[PDB]
This record gives sequence, structure tokens and C-alpha cells, in this order.
Amino acid sequence: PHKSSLPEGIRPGTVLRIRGLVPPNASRFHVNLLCGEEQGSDAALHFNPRLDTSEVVFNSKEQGSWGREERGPGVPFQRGQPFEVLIIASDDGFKAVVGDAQYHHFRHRLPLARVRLVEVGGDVQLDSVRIF
Amino acid sequence: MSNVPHKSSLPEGIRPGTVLRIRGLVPPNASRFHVNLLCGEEQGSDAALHFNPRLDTSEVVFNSKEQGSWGREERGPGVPFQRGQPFEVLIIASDDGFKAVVGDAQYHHFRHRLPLARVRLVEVGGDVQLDSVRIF
Ligand SMILES: OC[C@H]1O[C@@H](S[C@@H]2O[C@H](CO)[C@H](O)[C@H](n3cc(-c4cccc(F)c4)nn3)[C@H]2O)[C@H](O)[C@@H](n2cc(-c3cccc(F)c3)nn2)[C@H]1O
Repeated sequence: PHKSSLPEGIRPGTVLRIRGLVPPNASRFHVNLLCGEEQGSDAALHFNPRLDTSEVVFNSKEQGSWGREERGPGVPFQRGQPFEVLIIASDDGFKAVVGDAQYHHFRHRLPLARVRLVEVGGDVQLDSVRIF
Repeated sequence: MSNVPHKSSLPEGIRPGTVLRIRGLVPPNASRFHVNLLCGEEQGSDAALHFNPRLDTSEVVFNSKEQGSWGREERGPGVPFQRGQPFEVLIIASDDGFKAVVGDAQYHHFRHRLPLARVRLVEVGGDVQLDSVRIF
């Protein structure tokens, strides 16, 4: 599970670029925006491609409890294939970009200013995480 | 074949947290090309951002145009573009300005001079062969 601290926190205009490879046998993987380095910290954003059930789940976690799932059938990832994801913080939410198209817009639940790090876990080969 | 340009409207304008992703090739004998964030489709439209890699003079110029008049030019550090080489540029809008990212590295920050809400059009032209222009 990769972790990268956000160099100047996050505001509208912060961009995370995540390049990686989905393993041939992958079940799921996730990208989290967390509000602290301690285990169980609140997640302002949880981006969760599920290859074994062909869906994507978006959610947040507050006080060890998950929120309302923003989910849907289909997944813009394929086992064995490389990807490039953008997570873009906007004034009213996070835009999740996969490949050449915005896949979802996740409206803010937690205060944007509380986000401290990015976590990448689950079944994924991470090539790079860049923060612009 | 020809240079391949781009024009696309931004009906809802752009807001803080918008990414313009531009991928393309600078052709062998390129002089210069541009990326413009314009306020309308009229010729000579005001420009919130004029981003102008000049291969011929080895500079990258940033400017605005307001009420028909150009602002003071800003110049980035060196030229992260080469004739015969492909590139990727991100133009990222924030509350405070535009960040230009070129090939994996932060390149320049251009503070807003015009209100971001006025932007309604993106045009890419000049000596460039565009792979893709995407706005997120
Ligand atoms: O929200 C995000 C969270 O989701 C749950 S699974 C979730 O749990 C619920 C239980 O009440 C529901 O069963 C829910 N659900 C609704 C439907 C449904 C409802 C209606 C219609 C229809 F079609 C289908 N199907 N399933 C599940 O998605 C994951 O465990 C969790 N997570 C994963 C990890 C994790 C961390 C590290 C490594 C790792 F492998 C996993 N750490 N937290 C996190 O990703």
C-alpha cells in the first residue's frame, strides 16, 4: 500500500496523477485521500475499481464508518492493462479521470482542507504518483 | 499532412480545479504554437491565458489580452519543447491562476489577470500536430 503526503495540502486545482498496471488476477484496488497518517483516519475520497464484480465504488469514511456509496456497473480498467488516473480537486468535488474521459465527479463530503495524504492499495502495480 | 489545431467551447466556462490536457508533436521545422483561453468566438477575443512556446526564439511566453490590449509577458524557465519531439502539457486552473505542467514537471504558474468565469473557449494553433485536447 503506497502512501504519499500532500506537499501543500489540497485546494481546488490540486491534481494527482496515478499511473499503474492492473495485475492479471486483480480483484480490486483503491485510491484513498486520507485526513491523517494514523490507521483508520477519515477518507475524504475512496476510489475503488472492482474488477471481480465489474463495478466502481466511490465513498468516504468518517469516524471509522463508510458513507453512502456512489456506485455503478462497469469499470474503466482491465486486468493485465496499464492505466492513467487523474484525481482533480475542484471547488465542489473531486473529478475522477480515467484514460481520456472524466469517469465521475464526487461531490465533497469532508472538508477539502482536512486531506493530508494519498494512499494507493489493493491489487495494483503502481508505476508513479505525481502531485501537481 | 497539415498542422492539426483545435477549437472547443466551454459552455459552463471553467472553474478552479479544471485540467486542460494537451498532447501532440512539435513538427521538425516548427516556429511556434499557442494555447489560448479565450472569452468568446469573436476574432481578437480577450485572452485569460495565451501560452506560446516559441521554438524559433527558444522561449515560452505567457500573456493575457484584455480590452484588445496585451498584458506584460511572463517567460517560463527555458523551453521544455523540441522540434521533432512529442509533448504533454497540463494547463491547470486554480483559484489563484494557471499552473503549466510540461512532461512530468511543474513548469510555470501564471496568476489570473482576467476573472476565470469569463473563459468560454480553448483554441490550440500554430506549428503543432495535436494528438489530443481534453478538458476535465
Ligand atoms: O464503500 C466503500 C467500502 O465498501 C466495502 S464493501 C461494501 O460493504 C457494504 C456492507 O454493508 C455493502 O455490502 C456494499 N454493497 C452494496 C451492494 C449493492 C447494493 C445494491 C445493489 C447492488 F447491485 C449492489 N453490493 N455491495 C459493499 O460495496 C469495502 O469492504 C470497503 N473497504 C475495502 C477495504 C480494503 C482495504 C485494504 C485492502 C483491501 F483488499 C480492501 N477497506 N474498506 C470499502 O471499499
